[PDB]
Amino acid sequence: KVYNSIFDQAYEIDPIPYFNFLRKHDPVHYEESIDAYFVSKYKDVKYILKNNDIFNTKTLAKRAEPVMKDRVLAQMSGQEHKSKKKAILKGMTGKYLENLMPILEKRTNDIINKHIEKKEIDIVNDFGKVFAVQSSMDLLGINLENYEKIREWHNGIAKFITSFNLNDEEIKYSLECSDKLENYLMPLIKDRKKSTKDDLISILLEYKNDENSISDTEILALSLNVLLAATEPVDKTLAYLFYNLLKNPEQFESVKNNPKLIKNAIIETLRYNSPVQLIPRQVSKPFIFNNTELQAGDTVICMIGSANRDPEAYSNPDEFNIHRSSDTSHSQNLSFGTGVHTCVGASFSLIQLEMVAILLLKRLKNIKLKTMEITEHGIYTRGPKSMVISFD
Ligand code: HEM
Ligand SMILES: NCc1c[nH]c2ccccc12
Repeated sequence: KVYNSIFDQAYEIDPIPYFNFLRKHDPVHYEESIDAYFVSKYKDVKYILKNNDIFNTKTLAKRAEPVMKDRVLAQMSGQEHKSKKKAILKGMTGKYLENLMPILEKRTNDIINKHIEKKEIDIVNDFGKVFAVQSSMDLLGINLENYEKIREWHNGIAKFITSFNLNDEEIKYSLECSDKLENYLMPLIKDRKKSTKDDLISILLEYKNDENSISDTEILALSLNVLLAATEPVDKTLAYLFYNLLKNPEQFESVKNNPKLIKNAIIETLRYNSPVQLIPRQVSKPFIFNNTELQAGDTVICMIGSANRDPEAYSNPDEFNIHRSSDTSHSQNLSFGTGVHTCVGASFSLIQLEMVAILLLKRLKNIKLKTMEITEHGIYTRGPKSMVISFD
């Protein structure tokens, strides 16, 4: 019946031809392996994400507590979701952001100083993976002495959230990582409950729902939520950013001449190489897109990368171009989602990524690409295996 499958080996190598096929010939495409429909068009993805009543977040909550231990932001709605989401945003805004940024500069320069004498650096494996988890740890308030293990346990935890058909051995490891993470963080939450600091964990401890505070296991669940949410996409976007710029020397030069263009470059990178590729939702009642019928309980998976390359939303969608003027040839990209559950860390991510990119451009002179062709891996979250640059 249908022979093009998201789970073909060719898809993870290069999904762009699949994007083009699905939008034209099967915009709501059923995959029997996971009993879910994949949605490829910008307009349908946007409709799904903007109608939380019809397409809810019960899918995410399921295979998540096994590793989260309690309820995460996605499983919340109404005034609870708004209030707790505002609490988390408090940890990356106001005075917390003023204090956090100089620390992230320190993290960045410490990594640069570690590699500068070698005259090359892997933006993925030398910088991205290390900075991403340390930034998240600074945001939360976890001291960096054990960032090595924190990263290890995060990866096993993320693998569970971002995988579809994990075997019994893989499931048990991800669960062990979740327990090790919980063993490390509970004492920390106990300490900060006694002596508060200026970090996200302390914020969660001080939050007040009338006169009831978030229990210690829900603070950990939300802490793990933030650790996972903030770490994974940073590595990939940084690597994609410098790759696309170096693959387009002209645009790389424009960013050097007008450093203000770096924000536009990050946004175009998030559209072009969307690091979060899939957003699942659960259908709450009968519904039809084109002539594909959905039933209550069905699962739809928004294809963020496909939607951001939809020719109905962007002209020349498959070309990297930082000069895209929003003034249909341009639309707001879906890299941070949209609607009720849009990424709480969107503004922070843009600020943090611009900080890092500017510093890399300032300290690394005459950057030259060494990884002339990247190999990308992952279908749920996606990024290059390696992205090496050389410099003076
Ligand atoms: C380039 C970096 C990032 C990208 C591309 C990204 C992407 C996304 C996307 C697409 C969603 C929507 C998920 C859904 O609708 O089910 C989301 C949600 C979320 N993100 Fe991010 N994110 C990034 C960075 C961060 C950071 C730094 C944080 C720090 C806390 C964060 C925390 C969250 C949270 C808590 C949610 C859940 C929002 C809710 O349920 O209301 N993300 N993110
Ligand atoms: N906040 C980014 C984000 C959205 N969905 C995810 C799934 C796994 C890891 C990170 C993410």
